[PDB]
Amino acid sequence: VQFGVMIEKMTGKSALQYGDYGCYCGIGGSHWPVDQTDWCCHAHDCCYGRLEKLGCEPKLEKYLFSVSERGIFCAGRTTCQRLTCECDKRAALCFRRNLGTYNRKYAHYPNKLCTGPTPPC
Ligand SMILES: Cc1c(C(=O)C(N)=O)c2c(OCC(=O)O)cccc2n1Cc1ccccc1C(F)(F)F
Ligand SMILES: [Ca+2]
Ligand SMILES: [Cl-]
Ligand SMILES: [Cl-]
Ligand SMILES: [Cl-]
Ligand SMILES: [Cl-]
Ligand SMILES: [Cl-]
Ligand code: NA
Repeated sequence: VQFGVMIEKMTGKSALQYGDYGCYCGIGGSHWPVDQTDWCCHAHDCCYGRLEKLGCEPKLEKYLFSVSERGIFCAGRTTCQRLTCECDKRAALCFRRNLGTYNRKYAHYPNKLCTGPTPPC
């Protein structure tokens, strides 16, 4: 809900249009990212991994945020909530920054088409 809301506010698209994009947007991921938007998702997965290693549960954490002219402001009772917001913010900004190359053909991309090596974090 929260990340999805952040995606919608920052990109003008439905959350669903990122949730299953390329080889990395959506649960898990493998092989080489298809484009810059997909790289945002690779980085976001790495970000969540770092949070998991710190003892957080970023897949489950609920946080608070606002969007003004100054940008995305993150908040939350716990440090783990705020960290999760920071990973999400970076991803949502990355999506916005790459709207110019977003390609509808990579939404709901068949995972069978993901080829090549898996880049490290
Ligand atoms: C873009 C994205 C994700 C990523 O950024 C990613 N790197 O995989 C993502 C996600 O990533 C965490 C993971 O890969 O384990 C899990 C579920 C939905 C996700 N979505 C889509 C999403 C996000 C919030 C609310 C709804 C949706 C959905 F799936 F409906 F589109
Ligand atoms: Ca992923
Ligand atoms: Cl690329
Ligand atoms: Cl990151
Ligand atoms: Cl707001
Ligand atoms: Cl910002
Ligand atoms: Cl397009
Ligand atoms: Na703390």
